[PDB]
Amino acid sequence: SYFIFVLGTAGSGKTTLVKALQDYLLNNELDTAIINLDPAVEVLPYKPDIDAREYVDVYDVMNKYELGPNSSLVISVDLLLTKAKELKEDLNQLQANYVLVDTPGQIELFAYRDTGKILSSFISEGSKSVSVFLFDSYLSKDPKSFLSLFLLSSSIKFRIDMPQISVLSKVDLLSSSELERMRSWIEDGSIIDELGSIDEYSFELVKTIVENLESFPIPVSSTNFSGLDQLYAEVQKVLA
Amino acid sequence: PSYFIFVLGTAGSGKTTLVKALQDYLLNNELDTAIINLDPAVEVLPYKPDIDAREYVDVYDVMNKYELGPNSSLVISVDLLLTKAKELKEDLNQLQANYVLVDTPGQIELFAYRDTGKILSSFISEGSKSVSVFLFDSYLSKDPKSFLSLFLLSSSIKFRIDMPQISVLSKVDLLSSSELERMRSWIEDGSIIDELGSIDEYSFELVKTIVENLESFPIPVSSTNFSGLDQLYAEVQKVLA
Ligand SMILES: Nc1nc2c(ncn2[C@@H]2O[C@H](COP(=O)(O)OP(=O)(O)O)[C@@H](O)[C@H]2O)c(=O)[nH]1
Ligand SMILES: Nc1nc2c(ncn2[C@@H]2O[C@H](COP(=O)(O)OP(=O)(O)O)[C@@H](O)[C@H]2O)c(=O)[nH]1
Ligand SMILES: [Mg+2]
Ligand SMILES: [Mg+2]
Repeated sequence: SYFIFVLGTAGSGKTTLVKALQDYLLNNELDTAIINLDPAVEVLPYKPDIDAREYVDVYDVMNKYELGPNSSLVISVDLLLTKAKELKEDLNQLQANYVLVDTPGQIELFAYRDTGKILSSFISEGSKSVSVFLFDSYLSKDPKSFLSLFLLSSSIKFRIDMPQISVLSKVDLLSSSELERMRSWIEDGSIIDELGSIDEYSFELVKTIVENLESFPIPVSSTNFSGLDQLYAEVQKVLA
Repeated sequence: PSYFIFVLGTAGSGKTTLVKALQDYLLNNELDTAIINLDPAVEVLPYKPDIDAREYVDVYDVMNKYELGPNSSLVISVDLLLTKAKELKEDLNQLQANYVLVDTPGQIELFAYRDTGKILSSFISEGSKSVSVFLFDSYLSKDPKSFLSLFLLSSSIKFRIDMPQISVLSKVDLLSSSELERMRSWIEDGSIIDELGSIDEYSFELVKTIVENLESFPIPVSSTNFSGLDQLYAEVQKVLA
């Protein structure tokens, strides 16, 4: 069994990539299941084999405790730890070599809460796991926001202790010219010239990123169905 | 002379409680401070806000008007504050205070990594100096790897919210004196390198850059013990000068 964890900011394309990656993998004759760990997602574009909404009803939490949407979201994600026993039980009943794991919409509720570390380590126990972090192309158009995503993706890795592949998601929102500037920003280091006013600390952080980064984030577009061959190949290399 | 203090941090790291404690410290020193709450989904507030986002955007109205769930409604509700920005500054100018405490939404992601955050933060503090305060949750900081993840997160937020940022170690009453001293030596002396296990070269070079270039340890503050607020305000003043 192989576990692929899809991470990223809200609306960065996690859920859509899970459906698009599943279609690519099933088209290439690999049986993949999907676990949805978002107990508050309204509409899913795929058929999840395990649905967190079947374990924790965020609407039940709202009125049982008389809390608002924000508190209920935090409480609902935390309740997944109490339902982890059933989660791993339903894992063994699925027989697939690859398992895609869709995470809650807000990565903060997953990575920076103990539920994230425990659940991800508990369900991938005895299996190989890899995480995929989505760089929102819309956020990456600005060089400072682009660099903030690199620091964010590095932060998540320190919380979720598993290898992480970087993906530039929703890349169809970019022109060929926009990608070339973003590519040269990191591959050459020209983002230094277009960085505005920085403190020495943050400037030293950017220096470390550009000079020590091994590869650019994989440009993927779930709607154009592009980059999934590169993403799958990078997943394979990590899993070896 | 109006000063805006934006309080940031992970969910449950103590932003709202610190806003009350900071207001209490400033009022004890006879400094007229107002509070803006920008969280449209908070149930109970421990302070009395001069501007409340819940009076401009009703998150429950958004839920059934749009027929969406809590997650989507939260995102839309935070975004709707931009439609109410005209009214927002109108009620702000009615305040004459030297310090304006800004309480942000519970999830820092909904604020920092959404375009609403910078626009709101830049719009209401127009014509004034602003400083940001990022809360390091002490409970998360007990683990050396999670501690470092907070340093990378706080640095990421600074690249999104373009204003000076003061780092605070919040909820420090959850730590023993020994735990706090170990966390200080972890970063100030670099001994955290030894307590990192085996990590990739990229992450290791990032840790090195943090330890060797960090200017100061985060200010240990405890809102429940009402400690460290003298250090925070002094650092706020030094930045605002
Ligand atoms: N252009 C483009 N839009 C996308 C892509 N993937 C997702 N989206 C859109 O982005 C919005 C949010 O995506 P979603 O899958 O919900 O991201 P999530 O919240 O992280 O799970 C949806 O309305 C999608 O239509 C993509 O590859 N390209
Ligand atoms: N022990 C301790 N608990 C705190 C402190 N500040 C806040 N809390 C608790 O942390 C929880 C979340 O605090 P809150 O201010 O709402 O966090 P926020 O989401 O960032 O606004 C609350 O239950 C508080 O009681 C503190 O200084 N010490
Ligand atoms: Mg989703
Ligand atoms: Mg709060």
